[PDB]
Amino acid sequence: SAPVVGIIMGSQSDWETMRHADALLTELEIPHETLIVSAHRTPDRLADYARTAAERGLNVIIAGAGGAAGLPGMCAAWTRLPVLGVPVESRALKGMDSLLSIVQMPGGVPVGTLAIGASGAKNAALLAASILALYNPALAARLETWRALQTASVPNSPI
Amino acid sequence: APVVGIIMGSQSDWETMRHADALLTELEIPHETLIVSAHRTPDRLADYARTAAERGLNVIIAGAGGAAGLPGMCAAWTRLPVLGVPVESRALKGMDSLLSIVQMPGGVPVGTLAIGASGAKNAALLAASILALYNPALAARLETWRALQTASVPNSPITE
Amino acid sequence: SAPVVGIIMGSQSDWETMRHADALLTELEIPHETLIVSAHRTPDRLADYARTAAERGLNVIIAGAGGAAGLPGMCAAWTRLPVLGVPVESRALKGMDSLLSIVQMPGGVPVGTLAIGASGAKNAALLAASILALYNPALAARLETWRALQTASVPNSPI
Amino acid sequence: APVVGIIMGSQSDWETMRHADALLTELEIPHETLIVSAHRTPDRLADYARTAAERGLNVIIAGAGGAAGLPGMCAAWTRLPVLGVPVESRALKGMDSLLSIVQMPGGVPVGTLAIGASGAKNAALLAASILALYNPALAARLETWRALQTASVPNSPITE
Amino acid sequence: SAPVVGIIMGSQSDWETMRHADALLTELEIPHETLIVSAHRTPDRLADYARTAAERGLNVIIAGAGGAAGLPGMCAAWTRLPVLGVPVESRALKGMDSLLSIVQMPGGVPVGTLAIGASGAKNAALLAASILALYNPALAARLETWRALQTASVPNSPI
Amino acid sequence: APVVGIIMGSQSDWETMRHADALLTELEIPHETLIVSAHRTPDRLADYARTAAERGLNVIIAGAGGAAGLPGMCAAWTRLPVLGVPVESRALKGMDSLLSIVQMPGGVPVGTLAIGASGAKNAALLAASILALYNPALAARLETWRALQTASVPNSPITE
Amino acid sequence: SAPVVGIIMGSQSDWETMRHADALLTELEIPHETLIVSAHRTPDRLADYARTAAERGLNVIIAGAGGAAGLPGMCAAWTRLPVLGVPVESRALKGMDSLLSIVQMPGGVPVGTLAIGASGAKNAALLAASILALYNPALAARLETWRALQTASVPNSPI
Amino acid sequence: APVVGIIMGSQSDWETMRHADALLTELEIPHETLIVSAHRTPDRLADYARTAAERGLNVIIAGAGGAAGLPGMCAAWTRLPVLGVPVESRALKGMDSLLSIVQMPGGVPVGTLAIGASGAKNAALLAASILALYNPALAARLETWRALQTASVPNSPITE
Repeated sequence: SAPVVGIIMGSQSDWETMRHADALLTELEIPHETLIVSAHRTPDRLADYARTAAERGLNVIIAGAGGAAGLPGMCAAWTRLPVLGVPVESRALKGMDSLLSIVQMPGGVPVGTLAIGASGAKNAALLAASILALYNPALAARLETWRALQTASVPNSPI
Repeated sequence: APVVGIIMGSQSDWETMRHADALLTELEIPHETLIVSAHRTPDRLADYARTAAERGLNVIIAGAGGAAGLPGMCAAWTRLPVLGVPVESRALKGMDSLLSIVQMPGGVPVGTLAIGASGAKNAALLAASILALYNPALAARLETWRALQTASVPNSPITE
Repeated sequence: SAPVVGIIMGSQSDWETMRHADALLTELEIPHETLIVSAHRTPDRLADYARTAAERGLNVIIAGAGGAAGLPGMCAAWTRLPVLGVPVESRALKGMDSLLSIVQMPGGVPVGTLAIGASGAKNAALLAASILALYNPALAARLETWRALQTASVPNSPI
Repeated sequence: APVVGIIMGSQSDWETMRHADALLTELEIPHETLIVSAHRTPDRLADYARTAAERGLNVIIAGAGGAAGLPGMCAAWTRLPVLGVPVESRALKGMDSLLSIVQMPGGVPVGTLAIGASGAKNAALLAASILALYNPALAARLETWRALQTASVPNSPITE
Repeated sequence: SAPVVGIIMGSQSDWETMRHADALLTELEIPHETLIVSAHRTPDRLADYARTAAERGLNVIIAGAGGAAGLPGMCAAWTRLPVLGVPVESRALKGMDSLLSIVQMPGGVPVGTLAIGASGAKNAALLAASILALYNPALAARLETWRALQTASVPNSPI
Repeated sequence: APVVGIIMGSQSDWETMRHADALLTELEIPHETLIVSAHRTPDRLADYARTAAERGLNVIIAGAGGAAGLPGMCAAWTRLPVLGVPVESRALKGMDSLLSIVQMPGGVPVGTLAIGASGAKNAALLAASILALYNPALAARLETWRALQTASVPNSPITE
Repeated sequence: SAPVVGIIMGSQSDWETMRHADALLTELEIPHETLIVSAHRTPDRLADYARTAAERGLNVIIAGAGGAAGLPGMCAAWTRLPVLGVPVESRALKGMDSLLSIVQMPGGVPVGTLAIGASGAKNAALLAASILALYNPALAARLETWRALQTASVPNSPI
Repeated sequence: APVVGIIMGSQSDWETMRHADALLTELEIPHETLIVSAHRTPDRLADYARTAAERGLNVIIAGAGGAAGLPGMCAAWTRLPVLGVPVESRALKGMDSLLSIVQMPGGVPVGTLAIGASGAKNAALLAASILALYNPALAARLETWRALQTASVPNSPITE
């Protein structure tokens, strides 16, 4: 019932991308919360969210943002929990700025980065699932089924 | 018994991956370090990745330069979380390494870290934070490590 | 009758691009098979496909994929046959990620890479044709005709 | 009392940021130079940026390499103008630094300068031009400095 | 009444982007002028504009241009006033050329550069506002209110 | 009699192309190595490419740096498969070389390999795999070479 | 009457871009020819065109192509005349491949390169005009008028 | 009397621009070489570019690194053809130089050459080919130079 994964994003504009992470966690029945937390516009909200995440029972945080995406990095700065970052595609630079702003974290504060866009949001949720599966047998079985179905469902020839 | 597996495409990757090895040892996390080439020893990778979970591994840290493809293929065969470290390449300075690792299609994740030594160290720290979720002793050591890092940052530069 | 060229792609989404390779081989009457084989979602299917390709009579493999396109490289890892790679255009990075993930193969396992997109798929088929033409006189003549017609058909002035 | 604050993520950034320090001193602009890590000392940054205005600072010059994120987060907490200096990185030569600093979302500005030493010097000059708007003495010194720069450019290269 | 901020752009095509800077200054009630001044097509107009800016009472200049955007740099070359540059998104290179042509100013002549596009235009105006606020108490209070409202208005969850 | 032609724009390309030469010799594949400049000796290239097939060549390996354009123009004149090797350039590290070679328009193919030495070696290996399709003896030597490469990969890095 | 400028392009697809060079030369009343000459598909046609250009009275050649654009460089390889290159925007890489393939000519064989796209085609024609103006007084006056009108026509404020 | 003007932003550009100077002298083309900074000496540039035609110059070769903007602004003030040479920059290896020079808006052309020494040499050769259009003696010298370049290309690399 209590969320074990927190999905946060810099703004409503990131939802089109982050909704894919939400859908995947729901699919695997992983309790989670989905919120908007801006490192740049609501820094104190982020500070509070990140430093109290562990105490609240969260195990993994999935953070998405575009452009000079400082959200994932700053979230990781305040929590000891694993932080996964999703580079949201930006209008001009197609997420290259988002990607470098998230993945190039200096040594000492990590952010596990996924692909730019929807695929990355989906994979952040799957990566979070694989993490939780390490100590949740039931979920591990559901993840195995998910991966197995993915593999078995790939067509043999194009239509 | 190892709970983290550090794999790389060749000896040339060790200069970078040794930083992940050192950090895990520092946090007292048992691990194994191997060379597994996705392109030169594809069957070795298949076997390694396929059996990782049953062998007791919880996290795999894979390093690759250029288009080596090691992290992605490891993730294709294991249900375990796979972290990728882009090893700096001669011509493209790791940009090819980075894109070839992070741009995984939806369905097969690879948590990617920064290009080079920083990425290797952070891959180990990320692995540590994952393991700490269910290992109180490690969680305490990680907390101490993170707190020390914060307390050790100087307040002013040596402007001499 | 038996296929001598195998066209494989990571997913149905790659078909819009790889269909150009299919059309060209058919045009030159080169027997081939067209399949979906995902290195990431169906690794064992790829292992089987690539290691048995030569035994099955295939002479050249054309592999297309986008993003962190590991398909061409892994196919080349399991077969001694020439592997040609087609970088499929990706949404965000326009195939630059596809290109680097295919062309930057470390020494020891080659992948002959073509241009990003439809042009690359067409050229992979033409390159495969030029390879087969080295030991198939009839096909060599048809390829000569194809190249000759291409050259002769270029307009002298724009419309 | 300092009117400009120069902050950077680590001692490694000093090689670049010292150029901003030198220029401010040259123009007789009182300032402070500190190391504040957005990722390693987030609360130190929060406090620094939040209290900058009340402490008398008018402009903040922040340097960062890679994805350090220092300039952006400083700007998030202060109403003061924040100038960012992309510090050259090993692999991507400051391109990651540049994009991570300049591409701020609408609503939270960071005036960004060139990658490296030139950017640090220009950040100080930009800060100087801002302060000169309400400091006649400084305005005169800046005018003299700009005029001297122009008058000092050689007319021909030493072609020997 | 007299303008204290000058917004200049290379051409009418830049207006779609620079209008965001105009709107923000008006919102904060900052007197300003908005003009088209091309460094490449009207060099003498730029020379006159920039060298006389200070005398006319301007305190900050916001310059926007795309491609080989020389406007911001040349404006800064002629004035002692702070010059802020806005990289306008270009058709082919998505503003990467605009960005490098503005931000990479050699030491000695600065241009405070903002993000590519509309966000950059808005932020140039906000940065100009933060500069003027240093010596204008009333404006400083309005800027505080603007920043406070921005922070308070961020939703807590996506729709 | 040569069955593979290795051509390059200048002596400066040899440092890279020599790797293709060495690999072909290792696999006992007769070949010729020449300097042919698309831009400085356009007619030499026209003649070389036009007559390659009648001279007995089966595959051409062309190396070029920057915008040299050698691989593409060779392919324009020959019906033979042409493989391109991007030679690393000083400023753009071979990125200009790579794009100028791989982005051929539909209708005129150039099978492109990696930037630098790895690409040169792989161009030779690719040429070898093409020739092996109709040369049993070579096919056996290639099989042995590939198998040896796989068997020679170390299982663990020298972590000393 | 006889053409003094030759505009050549790799294919009909380049016309949308190169037509801007054609329009400008016509505007300035500069006799010219506009043809399709493909370095890759019609190499011999290019060889003949370029080596005989000077003999035919051409003074400047404007060559446009996209992707691995070898047309400008190869044209310059066969003629002593000044060759100006126009990078045509490519689908995937937005002309970055076109640009590098044209501008990065090794020392010894130059190609004066213009901007990617329509602007580049227009400027190639203007650059050709400025070259011809050096020894054609009447044209020099028309070019002066063209440049003067361009400068005088720039609006002072956006609409 | 000079017919070509070679201008650059600073002494640091000379290492690159000297190649244009040498080539013009080789072809016996009278020219002048000056340092003119678009950003540091804007009025010097205005005067230089504005009066170039009346002073007898037929072509201007301008070199710039980063965002110096010299070629574009020179072209803004002169009706003469302006050729631009991107000088290699420290961090971005001339990519910033290249884009800042070649991406001129329609209406104000700058014929751009390759990044670095090759571009400087080619700018001089391009200027030479322009002048040769109305100078028979020079046309003959250029023809001889181009023919010699072609005849001097070696047929095979020194494979020792």
